[PDB]
Amino acid sequence: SDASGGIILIIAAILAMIMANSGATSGWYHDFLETPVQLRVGSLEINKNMLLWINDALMAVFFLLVGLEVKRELMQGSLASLRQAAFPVIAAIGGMIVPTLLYLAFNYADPITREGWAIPAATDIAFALGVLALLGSRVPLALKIFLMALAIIDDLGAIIIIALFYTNDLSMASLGVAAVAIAVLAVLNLCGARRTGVYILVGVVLWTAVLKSGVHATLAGVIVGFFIPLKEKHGRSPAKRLEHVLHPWVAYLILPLFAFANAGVSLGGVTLDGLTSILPLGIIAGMLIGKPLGISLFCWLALRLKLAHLPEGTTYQQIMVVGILCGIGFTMSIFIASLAFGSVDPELINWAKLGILVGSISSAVIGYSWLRVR
Amino acid sequence: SDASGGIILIIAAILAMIMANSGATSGWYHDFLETPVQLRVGSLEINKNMLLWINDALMAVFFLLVGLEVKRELMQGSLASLRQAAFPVIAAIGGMIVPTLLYLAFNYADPITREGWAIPAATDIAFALGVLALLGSRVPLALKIFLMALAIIDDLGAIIIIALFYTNDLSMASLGVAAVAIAVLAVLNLCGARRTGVYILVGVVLWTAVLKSGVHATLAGVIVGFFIPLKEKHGRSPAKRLEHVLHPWVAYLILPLFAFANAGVSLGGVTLDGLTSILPLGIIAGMLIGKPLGISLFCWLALRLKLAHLPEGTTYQQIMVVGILCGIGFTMSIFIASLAFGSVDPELINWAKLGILVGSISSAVIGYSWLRVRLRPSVEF
Repeated sequence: SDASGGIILIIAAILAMIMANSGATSGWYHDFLETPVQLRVGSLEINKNMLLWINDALMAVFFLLVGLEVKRELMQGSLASLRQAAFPVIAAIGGMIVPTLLYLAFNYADPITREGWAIPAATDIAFALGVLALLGSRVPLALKIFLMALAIIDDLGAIIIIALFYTNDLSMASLGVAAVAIAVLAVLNLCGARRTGVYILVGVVLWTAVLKSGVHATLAGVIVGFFIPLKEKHGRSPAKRLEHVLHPWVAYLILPLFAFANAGVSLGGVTLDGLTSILPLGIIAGMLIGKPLGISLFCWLALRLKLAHLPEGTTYQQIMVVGILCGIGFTMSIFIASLAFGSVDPELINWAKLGILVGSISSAVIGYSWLRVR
Repeated sequence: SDASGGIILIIAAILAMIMANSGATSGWYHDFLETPVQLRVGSLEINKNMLLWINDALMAVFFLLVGLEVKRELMQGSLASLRQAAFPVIAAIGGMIVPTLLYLAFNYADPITREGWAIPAATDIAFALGVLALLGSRVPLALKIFLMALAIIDDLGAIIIIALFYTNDLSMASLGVAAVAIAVLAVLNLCGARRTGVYILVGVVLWTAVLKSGVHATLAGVIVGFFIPLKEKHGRSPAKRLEHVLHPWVAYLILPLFAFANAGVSLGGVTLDGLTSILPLGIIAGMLIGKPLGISLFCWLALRLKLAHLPEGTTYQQIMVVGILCGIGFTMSIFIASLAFGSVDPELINWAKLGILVGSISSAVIGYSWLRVRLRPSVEF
């Protein structure tokens, strides 16, 4: 059903552009998005934008799904054996190094915009598999597995690194409750409980605990995902089931809603044709050249260094085209930018949005054409 | 599994007495329970206690289940055919008039305390089916059906009436969003979507909408339940499945938690032996005498007026004892009181807590004893 998810996501995003551009609505849009939301429990005060609660919740859910999927892969999929997994793993850590270094060389010594290094290293899984299904039955399953693997390794990678990078903000209290929640998840797993709702509840406790950090509130859902039992011991599996239940939500609701909230950027406000500012052009360079070159190069080096490829997908032609398709960070990149530029500046977020819009919509159209003939 | 639900409920409530009495903890308990919680969306300012967000959530869920159940009954159970349902229904509207009138005649003309009329008219379904399950295989299923139907008709009844009674507080915006949400549930049913999470979501939107009224945020879950598709048309059913998923939660988590939060009352603070104040004794009389007499009398009158009884349960002996067992309002009576007195007084709530604690723990024990000697004994050899 990843065909309809793509079109509903693109309808949502385009509708968001229309929302944030046309004058009659583009005021309501922003006054809604930038509206202060704050909760007070006695002396406890948490305050964020509408956009920050929306983002933290939606990405919590999304990365709950990603957690489930990456576990499934790590134990029962393309990421289980050290043999099969080598090719996507190498293709990923090479598909992040090149985009980052091509954006950092393009962003030499700017302590503000340095921090957005993990922006080109994103890949909107939904939009990648969204354009990949537009080709239809001509598309092999090794390809869809490979791409859906790359997206996750890279995105979870970026989230993890950025999580380890900004720690200056988390209180000892929140860290304590976080630790005890994660502990409860662990003990609950090793004592083996089928009932998945409990894992979700404890999970929400963890989320609430680490709420003052978008990357940690996101990483919460991943922790929860990792800690839901997989084994078919029950006769049925709870993680597989929950993933199955999630997939249509996060595809028809969560992602299109996030896109509707975070992909809107004003062009009717300002569109200076000089998209050469180090964020737009550094990002575009990091995505349109960084992704395919990284993937392809590290795949040459992969093949040389004894490590073979994923069966019946032409390694020279199709793999590199997928490498281009990874150059559409669309939604995921928007989030990363909304993590690296949310606290620093309202206008760096928008030029990043523009830069990744250009870098995404182009690489999806460009990547499409080189693939419709293969 | 209502045998372990009962004991976990009583362990919860007893632990709540312990919590609310011993000096070393009963302060933390109250500063936790009365802690202000408020949410601000630009100009939107919504504030309650800990206890009110807790109560509204828990009762929303509980009555989501109750809604599902009362629907299933209303179309496929003992409330479906106008024939069968006659006996429980008649047994109910009398088991509510008598408690109320026994409490209002005992609370004549005190505008503060009048409003707590529907307090004896409650029955803690979990506690009743809890004590009833202590008697074991001696207990016929017609009896548990009967009681679980009585509790529901009386409680949903009181919640409906009380919902109609206080309307003064609802802003027009909240009612607008409410109505449009309800309408979404309707159209969603009539276009038939098996996916049940959607109904739940729109339900939450409705809940948030009417949140400034515990009775309406409670009745919201009942609306949601009433609007989830029932037919086995899918091959499977969404309502039955959901209800089945709820049954453990609402019995192991929701109810015991609610008890732990709302059943705690101080005795080591004050226990003036004169529980003769019109609330304690009014409620006591409304539950201990109002419930059994109402049920039994309306059942005499039911049997006379052509309307028979539910099969193989001794209508004279057991029905009336179930009538007493309806007289344990514990958890539900606490909620109704916490609705009728919360805004007006924090100490009328506590004397109601006392009065219904007395009225409950007495009729539970009294009702037990007249029932252990009306069941036929499972012999062993």
